Amino acid sequence: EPSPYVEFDRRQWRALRMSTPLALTEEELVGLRGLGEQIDLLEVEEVYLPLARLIHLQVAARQRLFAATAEFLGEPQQNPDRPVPFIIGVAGSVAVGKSTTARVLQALLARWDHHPRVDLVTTDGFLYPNAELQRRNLMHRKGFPESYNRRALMRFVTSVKSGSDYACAPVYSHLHYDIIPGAEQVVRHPDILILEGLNVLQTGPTLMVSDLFDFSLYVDARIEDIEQWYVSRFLAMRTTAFADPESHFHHYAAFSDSQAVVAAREIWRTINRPNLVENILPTRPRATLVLRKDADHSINRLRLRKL
Amino acid sequence: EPSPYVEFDRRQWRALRMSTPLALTEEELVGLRGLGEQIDLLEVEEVYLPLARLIHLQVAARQRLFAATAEFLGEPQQNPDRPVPFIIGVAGSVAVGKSTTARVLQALLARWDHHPRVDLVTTDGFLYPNAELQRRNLMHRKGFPESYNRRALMRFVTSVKSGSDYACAPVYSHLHYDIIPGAEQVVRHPDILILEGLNVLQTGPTLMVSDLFDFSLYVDARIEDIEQWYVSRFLAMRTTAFADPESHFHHYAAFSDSQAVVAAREIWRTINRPNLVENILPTRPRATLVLRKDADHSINRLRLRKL
Ligand SMILES: Nc1nc2c(ncn2[C@@H]2O[C@H](COP(=O)(O)OP(=O)(O)CP(=O)(O)O)[C@@H](O)[C@H]2O)c(=O)[nH]1
Ligand SMILES: Nc1nc2c(ncn2[C@@H]2O[C@H](COP(=O)(O)OP(=O)(O)CP(=O)(O)O)[C@@H](O)[C@H]2O)c(=O)[nH]1
Ligand SMILES: CC(C)(CO)[C@@H](O)C(=O)NCCC(=O)O
Ligand SMILES: CC(C)(CO)[C@@H](O)C(=O)NCCC(=O)O
Repeated sequence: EPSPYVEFDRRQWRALRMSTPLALTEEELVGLRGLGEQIDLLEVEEVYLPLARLIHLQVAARQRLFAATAEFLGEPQQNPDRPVPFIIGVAGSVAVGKSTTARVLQALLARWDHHPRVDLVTTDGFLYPNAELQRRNLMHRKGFPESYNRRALMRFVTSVKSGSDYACAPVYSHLHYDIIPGAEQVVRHPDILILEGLNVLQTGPTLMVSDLFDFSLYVDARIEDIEQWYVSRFLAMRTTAFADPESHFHHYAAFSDSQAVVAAREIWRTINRPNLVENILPTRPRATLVLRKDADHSINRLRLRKL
Repeated sequence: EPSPYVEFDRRQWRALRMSTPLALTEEELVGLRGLGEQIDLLEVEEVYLPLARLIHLQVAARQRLFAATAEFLGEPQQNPDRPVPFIIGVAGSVAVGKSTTARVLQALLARWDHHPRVDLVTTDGFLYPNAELQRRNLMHRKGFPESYNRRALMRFVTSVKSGSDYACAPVYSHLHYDIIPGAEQVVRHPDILILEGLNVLQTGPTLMVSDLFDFSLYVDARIEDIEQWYVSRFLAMRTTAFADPESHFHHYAAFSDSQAVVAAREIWRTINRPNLVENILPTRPRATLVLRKDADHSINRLRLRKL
C-alpha cells in the first residue's frame, strides 16, 4: 500500500539533523517551556533541529512557487527584502504541549543565519469576547470552532500573507479569561508567521487559514495521556495562575486535590475532550508533520507528509 | 480588503498567452468537444493557452518542492525520466462543460515541447456498481459523494502520485449506465494526471484526492444556465445516445419535446441541482482557477488563487 505519509522513530528522525547548529541555551529553553512540559535540549536537538532543516529547505522551494505565478502574471520582481511570508500552522489539543512546540519553533527559526523576522500568533486573540459568547450561548464552548471570529482570523492571515505592511490581532487575557479592550498584537511583514491554535487546521465551505499554510504541525498524544496532563496542570495551577487574586479562576486555588481532580475532569469531559474528538483530531490527517508524544511528554515518533 | 484571489476578464487573461503556440486544429477540437459545447479555437487561444502557460511554469516550480523534501530526507536524486506526477483536478456541475475543458487541457499539455505523458481519468469509473448502489439505496443519488468508492479513488491517485509503475481504475459505461465488468483503465507513471469529476475538490475528515492536487480548475456558470444546458442536452440526446436500442435510457428517445423537458427538469431538481448546491459549489473557493461561463457557454471571466 502506497502512502502519502512516512513514519519515523526518534532514531531515524534525528539523523536528519545533519549539521544544523544548536542556538538555544538551557535557560532560554526555560523561558519557552510551559508548566508540566518536559522538553529538554536533547529533544530540541533530536527533534526540533531536523524540523528546522526541513522548514528552511521548504521556505526557498515554496518561494519558487509564488515566483512562477508572478512570472506568469508578468508581475515585477519581488523585493528580496519582502518575500511572500511563509505561514506555519500548529495544532492539537489543549494541554498537549503545542504552544511550547510553537514557541520553540519560533526561537529556532529566528536564529537562522540571516535573522528572519519570525512572528508567533495564537488564535486566542480571535475568540469572541465573553459578552459576545454569552449572547451566542457559547460561554461553555470556548475552543470550539464557533467560539472564534474565524472571519477576522482569515482576514488577518490573508492580510499578512498577501504582503501587507502591518496587520493587527486582538489579544486575549488568560488571567481575566477575556479579550483585553484596546489591546493589539501588530505583525509587520514578517518572513515567517506561526499560527497556533486548536482548530487552525480545519477545512470547510470557505477559504480558511489552513488553506494558507505552507507547513503545519500537529502535536499528538493518546487521549488518556492528554487528559492526565490536563488534570495535573490544573492541580499545579492552584499555586501558580489561580493563586493570583485577580485571576478569573481564583476560586479554584482553594480546592482540595480531590475537588480539583473532579472539576478538571468535568471540564475535560464536557468541553476539551469533545472538542478534541469532534473537531481537532479530524484535522490530523492533513498536517505536514505529526509529533507523537508518549505518556511522559517525550516525542518518540513522527509522521511526515511526503504527498 | 486583501484577497487570496485575482479576477480577470477575457481581455486581461488572454494577454497572458505570450508566445504559447497553438498546436490544435479545428478538427482535433471537434474530437474533444461535447454535445452542446461552444468552445472554438479562439477560446482555446484566449483562455486555454494562458492556462497552459501557468501550468507549465508551476510544474517545474512544484518539482522543486518535492526535491527539497527528498534533499531533507537524504534521498537519492530523482530519475529525470520519472519525476513526481503533477496532479490536476477539474470540477463542476453535470452539464457545465468540465469534461470538455479537461479533454482540451489534456490535448494542450500533451503537445508541450518534450511530449509529456498526460493521462486523463474521470471519477465515473469509481462509482459503485448499480447492484451495490441499490444495496445502499443510492440508485437515485449517482454523483453524490457517497455514490463513489472514494477509498479506491484515493488509493488510485495516491498510487500514481507516489510513483507507482502502473495503477488501475475501473471503467463506467454511460451506454449501460453501470460499471463494466472486467474493464480497466491503466495509468503508467505519467508526467501529468488530470482527474475530473463533480466532487473531486471535496475535503473532509481524511486525506482525500483534493489534498493531492497540485492545481485545480472549477468550471462555473449560473445555476439557471446550467439547468438550461442540461435540459437542452437531454432533448438533443434523444437522437444521439438514447437512440441506441442498447442504451439504458432508450425509452427517452420517444419522448415529446414537452415530456423530455419535464423528465430532465425532474432529474435536475431531484438529483443534479441538490448535488450542485450541497456538495460541488461549496468546493469552488479552493480551486486554483475558476472558469466562469456566460449563458452562451463562453468563458468571459476567471478567478485565480494567488494564495
Ligand atoms: N495562565 C495560563 N496560560 C496559558 C493557559 N493556556 C495556555 N497558556 C499559555 O500557553 C503556554 C502553555 O505552553 P504549552 O504547555 O505548550 O501549552 P498547551 O499544551 O497548548 C496547553 P493549552 O493548550 O491548554 O494552553 C503557557 O505557558 C501560557 O503562556 C492557561 O490556562 N493559563
Ligand atoms: N453518452 C454520454 N456521454 C457522457 C455523458 N455524460 C458525460 N459524458 C462524456 O463526457 C463528455 C461531455 O463533455 P462535456 O460537455 O464537457 O461534459 P460535462 O459538462 O461534464 C456534461 P456531464 O457532466 O453531464 O457529463 C461526453 O462527450 C461524453 O464523452 C452522458 O450522459 N452520456
Ligand atoms: C488545565 C490547564 C491548567 C491546562 O491548560 C488549563 O487549561 C486550565 O486549567 N485552565 C483554567 C481552567 C479552564 O480551562 O477553564
Ligand atoms: C442531460 C444530459 C444529456 C447532460 O449531461 C445527461 O446528463 C443525460 O441526460 N443523461 C441521461 C439522463 C440522466 O442523467 O439520467
